[PDB]
Amino acid sequence: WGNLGHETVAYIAQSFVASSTESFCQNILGDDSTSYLANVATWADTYKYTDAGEFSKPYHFIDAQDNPPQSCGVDYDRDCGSAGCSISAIQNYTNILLESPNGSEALNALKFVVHIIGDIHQPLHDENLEAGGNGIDVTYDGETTNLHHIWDTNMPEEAAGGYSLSVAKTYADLLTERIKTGTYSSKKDSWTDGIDIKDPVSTSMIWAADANTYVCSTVLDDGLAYINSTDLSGEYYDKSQPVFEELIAKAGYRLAAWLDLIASQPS
Ligand SMILES: Nc1ncnc2c1ncn2[C@H]1C[C@H](O)[C@@H](COP(O)(O)=S)O1
Ligand SMILES: *[C@@H]1O[C@H](CO)[C@@H](O)[C@H](O)[C@H]1NC(C)=O
Ligand SMILES: *[C@@H]1O[C@H](CO)[C@@H](O)[C@H](O)[C@H]1NC(C)=O
Ligand SMILES: [Zn+2]
Ligand SMILES: [Zn+2]
Ligand SMILES: [Zn+2]
Repeated sequence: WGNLGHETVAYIAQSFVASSTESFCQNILGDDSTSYLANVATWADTYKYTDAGEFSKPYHFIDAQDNPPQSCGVDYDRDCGSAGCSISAIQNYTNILLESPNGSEALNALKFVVHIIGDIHQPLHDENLEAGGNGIDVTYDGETTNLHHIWDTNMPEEAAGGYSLSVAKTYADLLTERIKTGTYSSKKDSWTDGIDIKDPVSTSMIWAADANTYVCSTVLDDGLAYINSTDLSGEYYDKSQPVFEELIAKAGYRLAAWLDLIASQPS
């Protein structure tokens, strides 16, 4: 996601974590504000364009070597790659927080976890094709951009009605209410199925596999001829909106569950 998506995911997680988890995170971050997770949710997307953080560029993705929209699937060993991926990063940074939450690596580990659980839910962060669709130029609202960019940024900002932190917060609140009482309120009971703090790879692969299915069902189900030739801010946006909204909701809810587990400090 772009910044709005990440911040929204983070605010959703803040609505579901336990008070002790809240303290656990605020103390690591040095941030006692009511935006403590949202404030650090975009940090990894800066870090990756620094000399020191450049190594972490691949940690945003797992490049599923599938064939959408006919066939989707993601596999850890096939797809992660030798430079690491979202899944291997979740394992590493989770384990740092399990082993040494008060150590000097914990701050960045937590910033990564908040960010990367977000990214695992963006279907095109879970797809190899044309660099996650970055290579697929498209028209959106009369302007040239690319398919990746509209999923990260244009469509979520359009749905949220902007891009400020306060807009992310409002959006998060809308989605959080959908989880508590609204359209996701039955489904969500099964959103943490399979979660296992002792098996971060399996846990995050469930999430990524779930998200990757939408590459076939929604992102590319119209086919590339349609995608390459049609302004995607019309019916394509309309079809995409319920999907990215549910995925952002899943990401926030799962992020909260995972933070609760981390803060519980299992031996
Ligand atoms: N799934 C992906 N696999 C590989 N590279 C990707 C993927 N998604 C996007 N990219 C590339 C496109 C850009 O060069 C770069 C940064 O894209 P972002 O910052 O919009 S996430 O990563
Ligand atoms: C995190 O990853 C690094 C680099 O691969 C590795 O050396 C280290 O053992 C890992 N740390 C944890 C806590 O798993
Ligand atoms: C759509 O455009 C991409 C390049 O962005 C190209 O790889 C693909 O073949 C095109 N497909 C069609 C059907 O036009
Ligand atoms: Zn992102
Ligand atoms: Zn992206
Ligand atoms: Zn990212």
